[PDB]
Amino acid sequence: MDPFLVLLHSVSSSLSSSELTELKFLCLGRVGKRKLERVQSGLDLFSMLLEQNDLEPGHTELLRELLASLRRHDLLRRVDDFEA
Amino acid sequence: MDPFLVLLHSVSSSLSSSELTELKFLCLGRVGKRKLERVQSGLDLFSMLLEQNDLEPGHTELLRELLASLRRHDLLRRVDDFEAG
Amino acid sequence: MDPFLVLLHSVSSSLSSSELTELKFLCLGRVGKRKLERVQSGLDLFSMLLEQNDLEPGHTELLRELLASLRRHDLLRRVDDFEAG
Amino acid sequence: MDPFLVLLHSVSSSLSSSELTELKFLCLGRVGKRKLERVQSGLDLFSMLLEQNDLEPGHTELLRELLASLRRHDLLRRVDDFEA
Amino acid sequence: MDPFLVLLHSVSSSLSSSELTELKFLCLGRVGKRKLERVQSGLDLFSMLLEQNDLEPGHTELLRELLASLRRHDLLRRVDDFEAG
Amino acid sequence: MDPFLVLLHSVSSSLSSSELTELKFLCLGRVGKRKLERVQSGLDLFSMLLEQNDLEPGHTELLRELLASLRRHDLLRRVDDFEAG
Amino acid sequence: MDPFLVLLHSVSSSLSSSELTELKFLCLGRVGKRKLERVQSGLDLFSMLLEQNDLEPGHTELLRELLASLRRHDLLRRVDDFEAG
Amino acid sequence: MDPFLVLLHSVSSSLSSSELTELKFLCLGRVGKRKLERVQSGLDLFSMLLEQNDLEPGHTELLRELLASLRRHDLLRRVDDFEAGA
Amino acid sequence: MDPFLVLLHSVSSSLSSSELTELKFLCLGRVGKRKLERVQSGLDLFSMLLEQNDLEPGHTELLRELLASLRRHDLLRRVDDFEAGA
Amino acid sequence: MDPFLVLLHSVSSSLSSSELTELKFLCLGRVGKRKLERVQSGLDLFSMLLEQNDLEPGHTELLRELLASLRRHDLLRRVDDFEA
Amino acid sequence: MDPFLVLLHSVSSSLSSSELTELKFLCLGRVGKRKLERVQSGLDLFSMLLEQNDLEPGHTELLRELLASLRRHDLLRRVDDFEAGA
Amino acid sequence: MDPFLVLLHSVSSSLSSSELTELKFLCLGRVGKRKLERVQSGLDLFSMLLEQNDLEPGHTELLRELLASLRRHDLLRRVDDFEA
Amino acid sequence: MDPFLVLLHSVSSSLSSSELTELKFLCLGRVGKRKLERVQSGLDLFSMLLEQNDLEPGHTELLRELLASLRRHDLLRRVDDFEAGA
Amino acid sequence: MDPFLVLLHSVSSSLSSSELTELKFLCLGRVGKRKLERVQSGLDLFSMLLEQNDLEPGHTELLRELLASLRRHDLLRRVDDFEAGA
Amino acid sequence: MDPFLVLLHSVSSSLSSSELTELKFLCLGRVGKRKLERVQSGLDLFSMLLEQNDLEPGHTELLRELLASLRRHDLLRRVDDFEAG
Amino acid sequence: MDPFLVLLHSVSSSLSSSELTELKFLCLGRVGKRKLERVQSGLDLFSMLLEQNDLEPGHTELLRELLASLRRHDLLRRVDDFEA
Amino acid sequence: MDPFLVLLHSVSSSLSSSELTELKFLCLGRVGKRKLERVQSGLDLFSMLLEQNDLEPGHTELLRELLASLRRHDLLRRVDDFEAG
Amino acid sequence: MDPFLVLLHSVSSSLSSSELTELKFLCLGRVGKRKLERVQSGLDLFSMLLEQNDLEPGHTELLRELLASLRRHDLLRRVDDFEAGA
Amino acid sequence: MDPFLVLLHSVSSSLSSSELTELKFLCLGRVGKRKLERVQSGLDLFSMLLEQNDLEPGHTELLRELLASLRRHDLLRRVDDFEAGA
Amino acid sequence: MDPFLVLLHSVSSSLSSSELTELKFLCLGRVGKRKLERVQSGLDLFSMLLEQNDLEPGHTELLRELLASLRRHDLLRRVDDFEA
Amino acid sequence: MDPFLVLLHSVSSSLSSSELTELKFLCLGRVGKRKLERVQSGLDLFSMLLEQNDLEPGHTELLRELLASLRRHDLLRRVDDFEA
Amino acid sequence: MDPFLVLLHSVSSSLSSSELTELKFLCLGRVGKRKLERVQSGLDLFSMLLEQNDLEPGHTELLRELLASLRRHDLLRRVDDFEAGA
Amino acid sequence: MDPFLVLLHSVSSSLSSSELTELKFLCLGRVGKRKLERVQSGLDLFSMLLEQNDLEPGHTELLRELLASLRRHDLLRRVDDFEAGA
Amino acid sequence: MDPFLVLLHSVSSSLSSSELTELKFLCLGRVGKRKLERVQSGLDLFSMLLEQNDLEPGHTELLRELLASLRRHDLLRRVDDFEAGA
Repeated sequence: MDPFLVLLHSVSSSLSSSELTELKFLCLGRVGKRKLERVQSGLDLFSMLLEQNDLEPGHTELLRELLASLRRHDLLRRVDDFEA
Repeated sequence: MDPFLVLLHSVSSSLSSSELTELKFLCLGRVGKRKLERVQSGLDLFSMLLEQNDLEPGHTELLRELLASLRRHDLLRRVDDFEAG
Repeated sequence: MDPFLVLLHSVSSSLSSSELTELKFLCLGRVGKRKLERVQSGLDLFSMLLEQNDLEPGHTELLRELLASLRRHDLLRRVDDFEAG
Repeated sequence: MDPFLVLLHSVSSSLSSSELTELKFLCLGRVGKRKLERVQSGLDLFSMLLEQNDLEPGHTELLRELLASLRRHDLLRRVDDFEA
Repeated sequence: MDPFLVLLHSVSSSLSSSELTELKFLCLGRVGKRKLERVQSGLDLFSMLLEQNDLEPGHTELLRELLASLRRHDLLRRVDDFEAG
Repeated sequence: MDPFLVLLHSVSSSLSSSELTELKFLCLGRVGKRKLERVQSGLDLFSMLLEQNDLEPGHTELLRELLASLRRHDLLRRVDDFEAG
Repeated sequence: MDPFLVLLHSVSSSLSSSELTELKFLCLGRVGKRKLERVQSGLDLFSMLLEQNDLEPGHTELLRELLASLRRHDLLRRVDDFEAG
Repeated sequence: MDPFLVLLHSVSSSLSSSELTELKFLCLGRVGKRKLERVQSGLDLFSMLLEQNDLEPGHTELLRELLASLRRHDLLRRVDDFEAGA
Repeated sequence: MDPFLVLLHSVSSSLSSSELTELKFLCLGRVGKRKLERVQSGLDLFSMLLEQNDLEPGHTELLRELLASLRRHDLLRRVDDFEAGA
Repeated sequence: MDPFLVLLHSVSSSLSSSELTELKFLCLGRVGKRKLERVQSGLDLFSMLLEQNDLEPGHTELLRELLASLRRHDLLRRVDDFEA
Repeated sequence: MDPFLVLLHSVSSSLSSSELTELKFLCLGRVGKRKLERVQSGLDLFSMLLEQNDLEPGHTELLRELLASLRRHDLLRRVDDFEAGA
Repeated sequence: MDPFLVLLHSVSSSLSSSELTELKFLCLGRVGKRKLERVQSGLDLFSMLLEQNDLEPGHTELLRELLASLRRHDLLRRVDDFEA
Repeated sequence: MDPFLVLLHSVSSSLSSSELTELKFLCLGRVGKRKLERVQSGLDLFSMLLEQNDLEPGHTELLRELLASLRRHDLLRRVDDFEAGA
Repeated sequence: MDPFLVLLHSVSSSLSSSELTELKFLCLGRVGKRKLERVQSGLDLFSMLLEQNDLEPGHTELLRELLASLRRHDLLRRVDDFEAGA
Repeated sequence: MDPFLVLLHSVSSSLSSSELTELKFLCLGRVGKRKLERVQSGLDLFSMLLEQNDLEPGHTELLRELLASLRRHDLLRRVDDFEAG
Repeated sequence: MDPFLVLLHSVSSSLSSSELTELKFLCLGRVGKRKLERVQSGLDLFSMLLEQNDLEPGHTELLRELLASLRRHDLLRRVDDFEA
Repeated sequence: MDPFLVLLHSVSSSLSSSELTELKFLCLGRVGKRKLERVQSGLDLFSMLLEQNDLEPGHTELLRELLASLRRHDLLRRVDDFEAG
Repeated sequence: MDPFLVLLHSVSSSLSSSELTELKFLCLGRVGKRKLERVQSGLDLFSMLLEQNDLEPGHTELLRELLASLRRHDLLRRVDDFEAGA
Repeated sequence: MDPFLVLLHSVSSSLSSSELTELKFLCLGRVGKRKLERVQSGLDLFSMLLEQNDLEPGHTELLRELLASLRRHDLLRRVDDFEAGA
Repeated sequence: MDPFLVLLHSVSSSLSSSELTELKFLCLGRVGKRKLERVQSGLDLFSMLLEQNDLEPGHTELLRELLASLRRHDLLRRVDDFEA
Repeated sequence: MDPFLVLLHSVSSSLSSSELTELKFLCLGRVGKRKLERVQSGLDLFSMLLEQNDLEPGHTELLRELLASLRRHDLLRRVDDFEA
Repeated sequence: MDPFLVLLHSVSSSLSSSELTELKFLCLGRVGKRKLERVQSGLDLFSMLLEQNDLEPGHTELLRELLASLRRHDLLRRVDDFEAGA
Repeated sequence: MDPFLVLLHSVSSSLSSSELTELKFLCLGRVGKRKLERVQSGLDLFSMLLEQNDLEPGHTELLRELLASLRRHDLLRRVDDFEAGA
Repeated sequence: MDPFLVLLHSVSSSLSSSELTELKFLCLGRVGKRKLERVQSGLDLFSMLLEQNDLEPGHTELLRELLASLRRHDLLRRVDDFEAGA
């Protein structure tokens, strides 16, 4: 399997609904309003960002900034362990 | 390619379901019930209005009226930017 | 652009869910149960009443009676303003 | 053009699918089961009833009864306007 | 117009979805499983029962039993009104 | 005209596609595959059965068995009315 | 030219293929199987019936029976108009 | 009139093209190819069978076998009715 | 002008080729094969039957039987009209 | 070159097989069966009608009736132009 | 030149083979078989009728009956013009 | 190239199947059932109307009525451009 | 009348042109080309066979072989009936 | 009528769409993809299984295995009742 | 009107959501997860149990055990009354 | 080798049966029925026309009229090339 | 009658159009294209194979191979029944 | 071989049925109905237009107009390539 | 009579029109064009070949080559049976 | 025997009836109608041309022109082989 | 019937919708987007993976990885029992 | 195997139904209404655009504009890789 | 037997009706219209081309061009094998 | 019979309609539009490719490319087994 897809699945498995709403608000300017209605979990948002080339195996600045804004410093360690 | 179609696509891609329902209610007297049953997004309604000669690159009064009735003042800026150029 | 539809939309935009339930109860003897099951907002009820010729641009008694029963006196002023002009 | 055909087309243009199903149920005793399977809009039903001499430019009682059973009075107003 | 079909249409117009599911459950031994999958309203079930010679203008006992099981005593009054006249 | 042909035409005019498919399956052991490929309505199947002497005015048992297997008790009444008179 | 041939041509010009197949089935006892294979329109069948003395200007009962069996009550009016006037 | 020729004419007047093709195939070992090329109806085949002494007013077994093979049980009744006239 | 020849001409002018072939088949026992080869219309067959005394202006049973076999009931009316007129 | 023959050729050149069959049915009481079996185009039927004095340069009523029965109103204009 | 012979030549020049056969059949009772076997054109039949005193310049009923039987109404106009001119 | 045929081809190229069904219904009194069974596109209907002298370069009222009944106001502009 | 000549006439009266052609081909090694050119019916061939003593009221083997080759089994019955009659 | 076909029709009239899809998946190794594309009810699959000699009046193991895999123990009773009668 | 289906309908009409969830948990080992996902009332579960030959008119042991596990002793009286008669 | 006979042979070598039938119909008033029965190709008709002094090396109007009536414009060019 | 021709007729009477197309494809290297164009049923193909001496009353390997490739075993049973006797 | 016929064959080998029907509609004023009934591919229409001198090796305006009406801009390039070489 | 003629008659009795056309094409370089116009069946072609000394009761190679070209392997067995019988 | 007569026999032995009719038409201006009525094969025509000194063993131009008109280029090779 | 198809059916009949969505996400780089839209149950995904030669009776590593990623350790026991 | 067709197939294999609907709306002015009704995947639209000379191996501006409008920036990388590789 | 005639027969045995129609179209300038009506197979066209000296055993360029235009590359190999064998 | 035809039949028996449409698109530049319009199964496409000499028992590269493009790796195993076992 692709180590990146496993990392994204593990990250999305550890979020609640309120953090999903905060992420949807923070991603307001990049994704259209019609598409944001269909987002019910983190996997859909990650798929859209992957399709728009906002997230790549090697370009993880946007994900790091979003996690820092959510004040979740335990998932950043997982991201860093994957990168290293 | 035809800038009017691009503008209509951009306007349509920024609506939710409730606003589409309000638009369908507001356009009740111009489109028949059987045709209105088949509308699932804004593109279909815009296509019907284009066919009936209600929307033209020079006649945008109906679109402005509908958008002002929906209280969406950010799309009116896009329409004004298109017409200005 | 029909102003009666605009007035109905504006009136429907100011109701909550409990008032909608009260209106559905009050209109129990005019609309069937299966049709009432599909009503989620005021626009659907107004569409049904328009179809049954219970609500007309010249006969607005039923709407006034419903609003008076709901103790909503700020919407009767809008109805009066519409029928004055 | 014949005004009667225009009136029938205008009436048929304002029906949904559920009302068509109700009309097909109500016309169960006059049309056979093989023919009713080919009806997709009101035009086919009106053509069959025209062929069987149930609808005529002078006799419109069956249409009025069906429209009264569907509780559509705005269409009955159209029929009254045509007759006058 | 056949009055029996009018009565059946009027009865079917006053049911909800859960009562339809209960009626489908109660008719498990008379209709096959493949045919019950296509029933979306009461008209289809009534048509099937009419074809299988379970419902007749002179034989209305099964309909009365089903209505009594659903605890709808207002529709039984309509059935009695039809039969008496 | 022949009453038997009128009866067969009346019976064939009341079937649908799925019932025709079921009849074609049930008549697998009497008609060949190449001949069954040409059957589009009930008239063709009845003509073939008439040719093979499986269906006569004095012998209507196979038709009764097929109709009973389709659970159509409103056509057996027609067959009984024809035979009684 | 002969008012009868014009009437027959007018009647035949208003039939589709399914009605032709129904007529061919109903006329199974009067015309042979080899001759019925050559029939593609109503004119051929009418010519055969004219030759066999089944259809005459003074005897039109079989035509009325066939048209009644097809439930085409508008062509019966044409036949009446021809006979009356 | 020969009650046999009338019967043969009546039988031939009730066949289509596919049944004629099937009969021509079944009669492949008795008639030559050049003669079978000229057959367009049942009469043209019955004439050859009469000439070759395969079909007689008292020997009708081949006709019954062919009709049974075609599964036409309503014509065997006509043949039986003719035979009952003796 | 013999009313019989006019009647025979009128009857012969209303037949197609398939009816002629059927008539040729039905007369297989009265006319030879070599003479039947030369028949192209109904006039030749009527001439041969007249020569062999099968058809006379007073005896017309064979013609009616053939016409009934062909199921042409509109020519039997012409024959009846001729018979009743004389 | 006779004007009438050219007109008949022009009229015959604009018909299909179904119209030929309808004309053969409509001309059933005037021509015998044996002769009608030989007709494959309009020229043969026109020749047979010419021989029987049904069609002449001064009497064109039968042709007009046939064309009116076939609902071909564009050839009646040609006939009228020839007559004028 | 004899006008009657010119008229007969004009009439005979406008016939086909089937019409000649029909005329020969209709003239069966007047001319013998052996003499009818030699006829290949209308001129021979007209010559035989002239010899038997059946066609005369003024006794022209048989020709009219034959032409009416053949349904040739355009040659009757030629005959009428000949009679009216003289 | 006759401009009228080009105009008719352009008009027919912009219709769908449901509009074709409505057009067939609206012409019930002018064309017989047997001929209407063989119509699959607008070209056949236009050919029949051309033959019956209902549609000619100087008379285009029936086409305007049909297009107005179908509520297609973008093809009436094409018709007007042709006429001018 | 000679019964043998009557039998030969009856047999020749039931043949067609193609069968005559096949008979001429089969009799190629007994008659010359110039004589075979003159044969138009079966009587001419029978006469030439008679003159050469190939056909005798007691020796009918060649005729039987020809008829068996043509697959005409209904004329062999006629020949057998004639032989048993004597 | 044949009891086996009646039993198969009765069994087929008691299945929904999900069960049909599961049966189509379970019969993947015996029927080709193009043929499985055309199956819309149970009769279409039973016909193919009958043609391939996987289902016979007495070889009912595959049907029982499929019904056991679908966990339908009310139809196995019908199968047992059918088998016990014979 | 099968007395058993009526009994099951009456029993199902007297349950709430928590009891339905408890029954779904207790029936974990006999029904698959994908099918238990679709259960919304007692009728759906009873249909599956009837299909798998676990519940029969002569064998009501599993139903009695499930009812006893919920401490619903009033419904056991209904079951006993049905069994007695 | 008279050029006129060669030209007539070349023209006759390019006609089918239907065109021959049309020519026979158009030449109905100039040649008798008994003579027209014998025509099987264009050479016979051309010989019959030559015998009656209707077709000459100087007077070819009838040939041009017939060819124009058949709508064959590639043979009129051959005639023009011969004449010039 | 020849037991072999009857067997071939019985085999040919139980094939559809698709199987005929597959047989024509499989017999591509034995029969020419112009002759394969004229084949409309199985009888023509069997006649051609009989003429080319590929099918004989004692040599039936090609027929068995073709039937095996079509996956029709009920017809191989018929061939076995013929050969066993 | 003639380049023009090869070009026409190549153009005709790239059309469907609907395009052929559209061409038949667009060519209503140049070819009669009886002739247009016989057209089943583009080769027949090209043959008729060649006979009427509407299509020539030096005059190709009608073909370009038809191809522009059908909106086929890939075949116009083939026509231009043919014309450039000559 | 002569076995070779019987064999040739039997072989020619099993051909059709298309096979005769193919044989005429294949024998193009041996028989002149004026003589091939008169051939209507195989007997005429066989007679011509017999006259030209291409076919003899001991030299049958050309016939075998023709039959092998037509792919008629059932007639080669008849030829082999004739050759082995003598 | 004379080689010229053998060559003429060989040439005549390869012509059908239609080619004979075409040759008779082409030789219309040299032989009378009554003499042409009696020709049934090429030998008669060649003998008639021989009597008139139109065909000689040193002057074969007419034969070459006739054969080239019939488009028989395989017989011209035989003629050339005889001449060489 | 194949012990492998029975095992796959048993595994598929024990999954819910959210697990199916997660499995669809994890197979993003092996199946195209157009084909993943038609997947409504596990049987379709298993059929696609069988056709692409990703699942065989001897190669069960991908299924084990997916099941371990879903944290379903009760189905891995079924897989092990099948293999043993 | 024409790399351009492979690229178009790969691009079409990565779209869904909604994106196809938006593409159909954006290509509203270049394809007629009758033709757009027959489009069920990207291959049909690509075929029409290839015929109308809007897509060529050297001209890919329209495809890039459509992909940019759909906001699919991963397929533009495939297009750029194809262009750079060739 | 002449190898060239056998080769032409083999080539003609593998063509269908549409290819024959295309071949007739491609030879519009070499054969007249009256002669092309009588062509029903490839043998007639080959015979005409042989007569006009367009097709010789040593000159086979036109046949190669026609077969290349039909895009039938499985027959060009047969032609090459014939040429290499000689 | 031929092992190659059996292999092609087996490969064609395991395709659906969408894969057939994709194959038709991928084979756009090798077959004409009018010919591609007549393809309803894989057998027709394989027959056309066999005629054009694109597919041979010794050359199977195009088939492998097409199958790899459809991402069907279970049929490539069958192709490899055929090539290795022979």
